[PDB]
Amino acid sequence: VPRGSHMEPLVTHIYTADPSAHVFDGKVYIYPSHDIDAGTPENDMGDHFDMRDYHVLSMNSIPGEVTDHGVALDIKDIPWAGRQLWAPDAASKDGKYYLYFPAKDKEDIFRIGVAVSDSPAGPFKPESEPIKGSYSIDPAVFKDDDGKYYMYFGGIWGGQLQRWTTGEYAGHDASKTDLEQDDAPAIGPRIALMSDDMLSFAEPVKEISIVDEQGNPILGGDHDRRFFEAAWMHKYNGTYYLSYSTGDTHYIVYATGDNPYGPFTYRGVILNPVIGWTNHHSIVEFNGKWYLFYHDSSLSGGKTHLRCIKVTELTHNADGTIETISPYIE
Ligand SMILES: O[C@@H]1[C@@H](O)[C@H](O[C@@H]2CO[C@@H](O)[C@H](O)[C@H]2O)OC[C@H]1O
Ligand SMILES: O[C@@H]1[C@@H](O)[C@H](O[C@@H]2CO[C@@H](O)[C@H](O)[C@H]2O)OC[C@H]1O
Ligand SMILES: O[C@@H]1[C@@H](O)[C@H](O[C@@H]2CO[C@@H](O)[C@H](O)[C@H]2O)OC[C@H]1O
Ligand code: NA
Ligand code: NA
Repeated sequence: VPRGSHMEPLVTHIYTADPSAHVFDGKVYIYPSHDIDAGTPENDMGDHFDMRDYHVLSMNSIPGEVTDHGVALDIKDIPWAGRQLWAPDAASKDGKYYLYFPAKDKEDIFRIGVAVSDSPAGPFKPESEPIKGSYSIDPAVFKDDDGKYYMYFGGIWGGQLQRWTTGEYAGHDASKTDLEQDDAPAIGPRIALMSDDMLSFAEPVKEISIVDEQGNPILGGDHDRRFFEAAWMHKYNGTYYLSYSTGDTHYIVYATGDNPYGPFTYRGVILNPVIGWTNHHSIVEFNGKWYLFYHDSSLSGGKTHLRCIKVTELTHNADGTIETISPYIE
């Protein structure tokens, strides 16, 4: 049956989260997390998010029938990964498809790996080791108009980004949150140009600067605006849009810049808070319309770790601003 007409759950037979949407072969492919009711301890490091595999979803139209393509990748088959298959993304280059995924290695350190397929629907064969120089979570691999591909990544708190300031992991007794200096600039997400073969980074990883409207860095104490997780990049009318989740304040917000590396100037809210703690999205153009894919905990009766993906239309104004979406109004 067709789904996606009035902000209803796109699928109900499994729990789904963290929708990363792409247009491949004239269809929308969605690369979400597959939530399961593991019953694992709940805490601020996110041990209750104990996902173990990915299912790729696809739609030929919006609204439209959603196809579940089965298990595309299983943690038991990723040699380096021990637990927690968190939010993935995909990219397409030269007839191959690449699935990028965060997971904990055997030392309990989040890394980002790649798995390869001949189809956007998978299944995917993981590389035996994670990407060299990767760390933390939430990859978004963005193909720019010039054919260059960039990975945006990172997440604080349970995502461990705050433990990577020196190029070495600070350790399991290091900060559980951020820099713990609220008057310093907040931690920014990470970016690296991808290698030609899509399996590695082509440069040393860089940090993205996010500034306010006056050009001042967004500060660590500014939880309404500072980066938490779920970086996403899209382009509209020559402007680069960095959007992300603010975590403990539950917003998707956005900031604009003139190139992939920024700096990005904070503009406003994309999506107000949803049912459940997390908020995670993607923004994609399909048949000349822009869509915001997102999730909430509505299907599970409000359980933060059992989510369902949803979609709605997103409106850019010609001046580059985006209309804020409130999830439960229309
Ligand atoms: O110190 C403990 C770690 O050993 C544990 O890390 C897990 C070990 O098993 C691996 O298969 C997993 O990838 C890894 O996360 O995490 C908890 C910590 O107390
Ligand atoms: O890494 C992130 C975790 O740090 C985050 O943990 C949340 C922190 O606030 C608590 O009130 C929530 O219960 C807990 O889920 O969860 C998301 C994860 O990506
Ligand atoms: O147009 C206005 C901006 O000038 C304003 O910028 C704020 C100025 O004070 C700083 O401390 C803030 O960080 C910065 O956002 O933002 C609101 C807007 O109406
Ligand atoms: Na993302
Ligand atoms: Na707004």
